[PDB]
Amino acid sequence: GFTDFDSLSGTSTTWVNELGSVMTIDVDRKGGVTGYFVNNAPGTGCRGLPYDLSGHAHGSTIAFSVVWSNGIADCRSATSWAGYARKTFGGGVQIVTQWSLAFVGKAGGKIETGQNVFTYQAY
Amino acid sequence: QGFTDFDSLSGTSTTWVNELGSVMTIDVDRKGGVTGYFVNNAPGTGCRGLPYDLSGHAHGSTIAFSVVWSNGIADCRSATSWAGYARKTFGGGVQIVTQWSLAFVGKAGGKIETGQNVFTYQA
Repeated sequence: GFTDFDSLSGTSTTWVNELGSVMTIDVDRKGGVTGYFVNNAPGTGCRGLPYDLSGHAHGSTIAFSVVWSNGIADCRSATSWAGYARKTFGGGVQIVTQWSLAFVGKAGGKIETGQNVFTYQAY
Repeated sequence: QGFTDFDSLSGTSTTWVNELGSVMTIDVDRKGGVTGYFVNNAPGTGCRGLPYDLSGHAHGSTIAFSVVWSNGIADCRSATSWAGYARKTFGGGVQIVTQWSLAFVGKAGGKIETGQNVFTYQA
């Protein structure tokens, strides 16, 4: 059924990345993305709490952002993802993303990049 | 006191310009939700000179935001996400030191490019 992100308009979906961190997103009729990110990555801060997520999806690309502060736990960090839709020959749907990370540690501000692959959960 | 944190910007629109001459004007909600617009000026790029919606999240000294390059006027079939930290400047100014990813989908499907931008606050 999935053609591109225009297929998510009006839907509520859960996605998991390769370290078992979970994004639950509502995509509105115009491709506006709202929802929650839960960090489960071992040896990271701010685990197991929902963090507000916001972004936008259009055609075959998507981008979304979290700041790691929610009034419960603050990890002095922010993450954003930019990505594209990938159809597996298995049948399923993935978002291939590159994340950008900014944080303030003991040596002040730092920026990092890496990959995350999100797999649609058919709940 | 100059810049203290992003939260304190809630209620005042702020304009920022990066080293490519791209400009964004952002509005911060009470929870640190970020909305506003981005005008791209990057040499060689499409979707230059008109506003694109931006969304994101900010708290303390970190921010993450993204833009999908489609505004009902020109669609570049791409999305950029930034994450950055606040750097205070001699004389009471502030910059956002960012890492970015651009996801674009052409004939070969999706590809990712990355780089750095530094945004300067213009009072």
